Amino acid sequence: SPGIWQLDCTHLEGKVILVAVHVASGYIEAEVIPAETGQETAYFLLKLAGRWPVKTVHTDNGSNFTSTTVKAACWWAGIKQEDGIPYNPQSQGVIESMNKELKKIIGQVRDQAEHLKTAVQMAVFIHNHKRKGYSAGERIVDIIATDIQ
Amino acid sequence: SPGIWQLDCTHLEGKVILVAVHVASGYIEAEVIPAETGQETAYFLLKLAGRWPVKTVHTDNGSNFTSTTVKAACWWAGIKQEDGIPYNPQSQGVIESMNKELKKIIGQVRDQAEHLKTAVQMAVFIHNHKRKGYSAGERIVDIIATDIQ
Ligand SMILES: O=C(O)c1c(CN2C(=O)Cc3cc(Cl)ccc32)ccc2c1OCO2
Ligand SMILES: O=C(O)c1c(CN2C(=O)Cc3cc(Cl)ccc32)ccc2c1OCO2
Repeated sequence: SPGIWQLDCTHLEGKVILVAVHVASGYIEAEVIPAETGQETAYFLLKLAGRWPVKTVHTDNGSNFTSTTVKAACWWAGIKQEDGIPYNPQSQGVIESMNKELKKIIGQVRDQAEHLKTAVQMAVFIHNHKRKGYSAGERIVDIIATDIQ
Repeated sequence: SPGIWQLDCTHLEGKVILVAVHVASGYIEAEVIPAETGQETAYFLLKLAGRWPVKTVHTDNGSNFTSTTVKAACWWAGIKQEDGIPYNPQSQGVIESMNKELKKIIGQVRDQAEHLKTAVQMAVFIHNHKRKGYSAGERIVDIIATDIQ
């Protein structure tokens, strides 16, 4: 549980936003790239695994699941790369609802930034700190600290 | 002290590596940029504060301390921006020692990547996972979890 993350790719302003969700907490990290490629996804995963103890990643599609560059980065970082098939059907809708909510947050900040990448990182900040009771940033730290102890 | 970070800028291959250290744990996040401007520093800080509960940052020099763009991002993200003056003189040397160790790690992986940015993220991964006994990634999570609770 503590080490499982889900990759998700969504589109806005002709660009791609790559998102990693920590499944147990809903904490996210995201980046803007011009298009999804194996190389961009592999670099994103290397960044993520240097920051949090990433044991398993459910990939967002079969191209990233197949990608030799993505498999190389998973090997390097000690990540088990898995498929992202919603064997649990509530999962299509949950990723749908996350993208919808992100895009909403991005729309609420979009005027405070010239470049979409800034607005996405403002949205990551707002999402991770939202209490709506703990925030996602609090939950992930509690989860992993409980795991270590 | 769970929320205090130190910014550090170091040079390699004609490029600049921007580093944030979480002072109590030694955990780091880093990025490669072509040069250290207010805009780049401000974006780096927005990224960092969306990911960890960053309360105070000791800026790495007076240009970033003065920068209106950096002060805008610290305002937006709820960060107290401070100077990075080593009132406690063991601080020049500790920052020095960190850069030298990062650069050593980078040299140990530099052949496994074409682009410096990949090697720096490999170095972040190896630094944060190194056991020293807990790693820096473990220390930071235990510190912040103890603080939440
Ligand atoms: O509101 C949401 O649906 C949401 C979520 C929901 N979320 C969780 O809490 C757990 C989880 C697992 C997965 Cl696999 C996907 C989304 C989520 C996460 C991140 C977000 C969200 O909105 C923006 O960022
Ligand atoms: O070994 C080091 O000197 C080192 C450190 C040392 N470090 C700590 O453990 C606490 C700390 C506070 C500060 Cl303000 C700077 C460096 C460190 C941190 C990050 C690193 C390091 O090497 C690479 O990344």
